[PDB]
Amino acid sequence: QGGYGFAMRLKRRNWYPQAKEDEVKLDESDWEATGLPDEPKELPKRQKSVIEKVETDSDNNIYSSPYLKPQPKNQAKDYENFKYVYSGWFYKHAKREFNLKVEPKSAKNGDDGYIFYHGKEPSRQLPASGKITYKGVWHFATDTKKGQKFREIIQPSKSQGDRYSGFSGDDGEEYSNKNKSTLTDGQEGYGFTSNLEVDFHNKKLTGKLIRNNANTDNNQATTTQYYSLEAQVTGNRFNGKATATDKPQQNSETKEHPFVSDSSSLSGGFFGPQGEELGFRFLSDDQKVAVVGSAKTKDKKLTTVLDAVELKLGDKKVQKLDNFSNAAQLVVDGIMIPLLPAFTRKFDHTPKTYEVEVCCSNLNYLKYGMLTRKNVEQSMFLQGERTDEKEIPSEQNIVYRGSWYGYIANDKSTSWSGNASNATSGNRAEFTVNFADKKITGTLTADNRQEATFTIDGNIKDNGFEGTAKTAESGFDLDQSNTTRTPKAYITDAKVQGGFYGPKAEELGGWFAYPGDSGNSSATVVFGAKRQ
Repeated sequence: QGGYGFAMRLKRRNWYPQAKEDEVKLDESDWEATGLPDEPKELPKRQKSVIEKVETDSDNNIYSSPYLKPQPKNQAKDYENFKYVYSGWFYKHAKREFNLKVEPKSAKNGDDGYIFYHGKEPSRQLPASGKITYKGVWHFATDTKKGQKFREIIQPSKSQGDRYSGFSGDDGEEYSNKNKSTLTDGQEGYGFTSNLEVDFHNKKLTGKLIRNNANTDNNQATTTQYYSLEAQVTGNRFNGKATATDKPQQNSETKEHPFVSDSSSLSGGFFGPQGEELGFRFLSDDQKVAVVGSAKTKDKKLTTVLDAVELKLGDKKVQKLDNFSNAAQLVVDGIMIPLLPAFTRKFDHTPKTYEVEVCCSNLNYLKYGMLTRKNVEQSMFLQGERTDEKEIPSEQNIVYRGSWYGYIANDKSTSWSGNASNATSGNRAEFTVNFADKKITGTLTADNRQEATFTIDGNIKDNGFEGTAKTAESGFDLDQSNTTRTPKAYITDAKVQGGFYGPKAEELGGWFAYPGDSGNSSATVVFGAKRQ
């Protein structure tokens, strides 16, 4: 799926009879994108505005989860103070609606708001191995029918579950230990919280969505687990299944809560430097419960999983784009640009005017090319999903053929820029990689030239490569028709960086910018190649 964050709208049923709404189910269709948050403690900007426009009556304050920053607690105890992700809810008590002039006669009562999670900086690298505890908080919101859930939202006074949704933050709901000041002694923390484990070695995620209990009455508990979570990590995203712990076993009985159905659409992602924070969400297949949450690591050997760079024409510093382990989706300035509906295509996307040329059609896990935005700024990009560190082959001599985008100037003279090509004469690249010897060798060759424009030599490390890039010792030469002493691009040791991409390193890609962080040569290039 991909995304910075997601939110869902509280429902409110037309409880007026005759009309007989009787049931308002949730829907995948109801998930809304949050957009990039500038400060993740703040509310989702787009949807906090939908609420302010709500109208309103009597009370007009917007209530939100404790940790948020527009005396209850909602914490996993040493998991703690997030920096990159937040999940939660916010609401205001909405005006009752009543209308006998409209068909089919409407009546509505109760809170209105959102549950949401959002995040900054989708993770670029993760740990190579080990099992790491992530602990956080979570939040739910139910459909509306005929009520009710005595077990976690107090006395259906306002008809929580019936007239409106009822949710992690209803007034309204006091069986969690959120107002108590001492820890349950069965621990975890305050409120509805989560206990996830991430197995980076096996790319597996598991854990539990518990509730820390106000008291030890009933025949329960200290802690009451409502969900187990299983997910397979795929890049910096995870996907999978949420299992409902306390299901009505005999089917000839209903439970006093809504957490009675499994979910096959748990979705989430890591955020921060090493994916040391996550954010996730699901919708149960009965379409009755919706959940979001986030998780951390405390406070008191890495592997990079993707490459996403922006090469400013013509700048010394490479920029890092955000990406969701989707090469076919380009993430710039919080906007999402699909690189699909023949070799390279060029198109205009206006969400303030983006012109992109993207290569290539013969690539699936790597995409690169030309990025120009108006309002006229020009740059290059390369995005790719790295092959797993354990999946890079060990066989000597493997050959890759592809193409490149280039820009080469002399500051005294003129400039040459070439686009990517599958033409026999057009821009073109070739590589010879030797795993085990851990070497990469290749050539970049400008359109309608014969000599190699760039020779490339570096070293394979894990799923990436790092090396040098140099023009012919006789220099590059910028406008061939000019048959005199003029130009003359001299690129010495340009720093090239790259990685291998997808299933078993079937694609590779690199970029370099010269000079990087008393000469007049300048270069900015990205290239991709596919295994032959």
